[PDB]
Amino acid sequence: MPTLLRVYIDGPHGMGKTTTTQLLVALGSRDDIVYVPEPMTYWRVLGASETIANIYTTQHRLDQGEISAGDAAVVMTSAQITMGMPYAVTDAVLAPHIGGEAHAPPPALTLIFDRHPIAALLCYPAARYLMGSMTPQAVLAFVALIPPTLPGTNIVLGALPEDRHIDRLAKRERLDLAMLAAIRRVYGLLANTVRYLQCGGSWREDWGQLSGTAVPQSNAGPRPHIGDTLFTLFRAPELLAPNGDLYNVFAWALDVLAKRLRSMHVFILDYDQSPAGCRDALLQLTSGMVQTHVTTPGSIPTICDLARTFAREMGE
Amino acid sequence: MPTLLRVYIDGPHGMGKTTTTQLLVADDIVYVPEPMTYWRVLGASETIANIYTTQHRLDQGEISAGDAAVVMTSAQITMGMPYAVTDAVLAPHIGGEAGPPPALTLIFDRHPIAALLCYPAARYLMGSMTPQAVLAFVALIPPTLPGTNIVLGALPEDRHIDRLAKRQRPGERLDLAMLAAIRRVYGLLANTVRYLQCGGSWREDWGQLSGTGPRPHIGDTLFTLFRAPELLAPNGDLYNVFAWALDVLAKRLRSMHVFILDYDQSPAGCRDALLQLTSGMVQTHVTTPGSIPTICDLARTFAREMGE
Ligand SMILES: Cc1cn([C@H]2C[C@H](O)[C@]3(CO)C[C@H]23)c(=O)[nH]c1=O
Ligand SMILES: Cc1cn([C@H]2C[C@H](O)[C@]3(CO)C[C@H]23)c(=O)[nH]c1=O
Repeated sequence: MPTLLRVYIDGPHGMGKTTTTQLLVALGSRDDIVYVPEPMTYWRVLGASETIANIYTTQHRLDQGEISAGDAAVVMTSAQITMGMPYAVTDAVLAPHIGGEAHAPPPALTLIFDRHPIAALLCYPAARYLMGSMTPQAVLAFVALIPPTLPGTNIVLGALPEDRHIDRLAKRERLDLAMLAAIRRVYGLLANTVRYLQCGGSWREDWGQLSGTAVPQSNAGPRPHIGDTLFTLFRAPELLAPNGDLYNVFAWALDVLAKRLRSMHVFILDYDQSPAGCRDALLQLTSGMVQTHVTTPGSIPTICDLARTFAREMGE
Repeated sequence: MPTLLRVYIDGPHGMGKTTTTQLLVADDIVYVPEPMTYWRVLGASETIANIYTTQHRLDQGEISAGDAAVVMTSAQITMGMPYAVTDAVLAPHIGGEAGPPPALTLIFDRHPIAALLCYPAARYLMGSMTPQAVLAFVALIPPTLPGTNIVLGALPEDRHIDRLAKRQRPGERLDLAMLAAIRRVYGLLANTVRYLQCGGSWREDWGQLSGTGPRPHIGDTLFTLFRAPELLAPNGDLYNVFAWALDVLAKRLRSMHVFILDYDQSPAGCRDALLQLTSGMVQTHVTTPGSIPTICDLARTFAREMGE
C-alpha cells in the first residue's frame, strides 16, 4: 500500500512560489519527489499563441477604453480556458489513481504542483471579474466545471505584505497594481472561504448578512463572516432575480463552490523571508499534510511518469 | 434506496427532440427542459444569436478565424452552464446500478457532452473553434456516472433539413454546413462509444489515421478529428497534453449507454419509440432516502426558471 502526498503551491503571482517549490524539490531524492511546473509552453505556444500577452493586452485596451467590456470578456473567458487546460487534464488523468486518505510513514511519492486547477477556473477569473473583464456568470460557469476534489488535496497559499509584494513585482505581463490587488483579495477570500466551510458555514443560511460592500487564516481562527468569503463576490445585479435573491442556477453554482472547497486542506506559507527560509517553512508545513493511498500497484510509477512528461513538454 | 432512471435526449438540433420529449411527459417522470432563458437572458444576452451571427461574419470574411473562435469558445461556456451545474449538483445523489419500474424517471433535454464536446467539435469543423479549445472542454467533461443513458437520433438529411427549417430557435440562422457538421459529430460519437465498448484503443490505432472484436475503424470515430495539425509536434506526434485529453474522452464515453431514436416519423410515433427504448436503459439507486424529492425539486425549479 504505497502512499502519495500531493501539494499544490498557489496564490498570487510574484510572491516566490516557483523558487520555493524548486528549492523544496531539490532537497529530495529525484525518485521520491517530482515537481509539476507551470505549463508555460502550453500557455505561450501549444494551446494558443502568447496567451499571457493576450490577457495583459486585453485588460490594457479595456482600461484605455479601446474595446468594450463585452469584447474584453470574450477574450478573457477563452484565454482562461487555455490557461486551465493542462491543470484540468492532469487532474482528470490523476483522479483514477487516488485512493482514500492515509502521523503516517513517509510517502512513497510526493508530487508538488505549481498551482491547482482552481487558480485558472476560479481565482484568476474572479480577479478578472473584479477588474471588469469577466462577467460573473462566466466565473460561475467555470466554478460549476471545477473537478471533484480528490482526497488529500493539500493547497498552500501565500502571505506577503503588499508593499514587499509590489517591490518584488517591479522586475519586468504588465505592471498592473489593480490586478495585483484583485488577485491578492481573491486568494484572501479563498482562504477565508475554506475556513468558513470547515467551521460549518452555510452560505444559504448567511446570504442575508451580505447586504453591504467591501471592508486570512485557512486552517485556524474563528469562523469568518460570509462578507469576508468568496460568496460576497456573487451579489452582483446580473445574478439577481426581480424578487432579489439569486437565480437558482447561480445558487447551485455556489453550492458547487462550497462542495469543492470544503474538503480541501489549506495552509498558509509566509513568503516574507529569504528563498531558503521559504523552503524550510514549507518543509515544516509539509509534515501536517494529508497523504492518500493509491489505487493500483503501478500507480506510483505511472503518476511519476505523468509528472515528468508534463514537466518536459510544458514547463520552460 | 429507491431507483432512478436518467434519460438524456440528445443529438443534432432540428430533429424534433423537444417536440417528442414534450409529448413523452404530456409525478413519476419529470422533464429538465432546454434552458432557453439562460441562453437568451440569464447567462448572457441572446447567446444563440451571437453564435450564429459570428459564424455568418466569419463565412463572409468580416472577422478572422481567431476572432470567431474566441466568441464561439466564450459562448459555448454560456450554453453549457445549465447542464454542468445540474450534473454537479445531481452527482452526489446517484448511487450504483440497480440493473421493476423506477421511483423516478428524469428526462433531460441534452447532456453536458452536447456543450462540452459535440457543439465545440462541430464548430471546429466549421472553422470557428480551435481544436485545443475543444480538448479543453473535453478535459472538463464530468465523470460518467452509472446509468448515463443517452438517446441520439436517426433521420435522413433531407427530412432533417425540412424539420430544421421549422425548428429555428431565436437568433438561429439556417446553416446547412453546420447541420452537416453536427450530424457528422453525432454520428462519430455513436461510432466512438461502440469502438470503445468493443475494446478499441485509440493509442494503438492512431497510426491507422496516418500510416494507412469487430468495431468501427478509428477514422470513423471522434478520434479522427484530433489528428488536427495544431495538436501535433513538428515530428507529427500528438503532444501528450492532448493525448491525455483523448484518454479522458475515451474514459467518459466508453461507459455511456447509447440508444438511437428514429425521428423519421410523427411526434407520437417518436414519443412512442422513445418509450420503447426505456426497457434497455440502466437504472441506478439513489444515495439518500431524500434523494428522490430533492431531485424532483431540482428538475421543477430548473424548468420554471430556465425553461421557455
Ligand atoms: C494560472 C493563471 C495565471 N495567469 C498569468 C498571471 C501570472 O502572473 C502568470 C504566471 O502564473 C503569467 C500567468 C493568468 O492570467 N491566469 C491564470 O489562470
Ligand atoms: C446545446 C447547444 C446548442 N446550440 C444551439 C444549436 C441548437 O439548435 C439550439 C437549441 O438546441 C440553439 C442552440 C449551440 O450552438 N451549442 C450548444 O452547445
